[PDB]
Amino acid sequence: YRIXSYDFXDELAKLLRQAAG
Amino acid sequence: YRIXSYDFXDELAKLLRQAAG
Amino acid sequence: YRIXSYDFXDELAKLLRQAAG
Amino acid sequence: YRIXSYDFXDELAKLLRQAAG
Repeated sequence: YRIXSYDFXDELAKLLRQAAG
Repeated sequence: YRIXSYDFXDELAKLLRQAAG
Repeated sequence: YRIXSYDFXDELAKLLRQAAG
Repeated sequence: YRIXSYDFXDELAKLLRQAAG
């Protein structure tokens, strides 16, 4: 789920992780 | 939209922004 | 924030509200 | 990635996937 060269999918996965400790 | 002190709503907003320039 | 036919901003906002309700 | 009984993780994954095809 990239948006041009931004790794959107991965950044959201990382946000979910960090939000959960 | 928070999980304890983490502002999940704002962090998600910041990603949508960062992914959009 | 659009992806084709999706108002991605609004679809995300829906999931936030569905979950927090 | 749950909020109570709501599987946020999975509903997000489904949204991304469906909006990409």
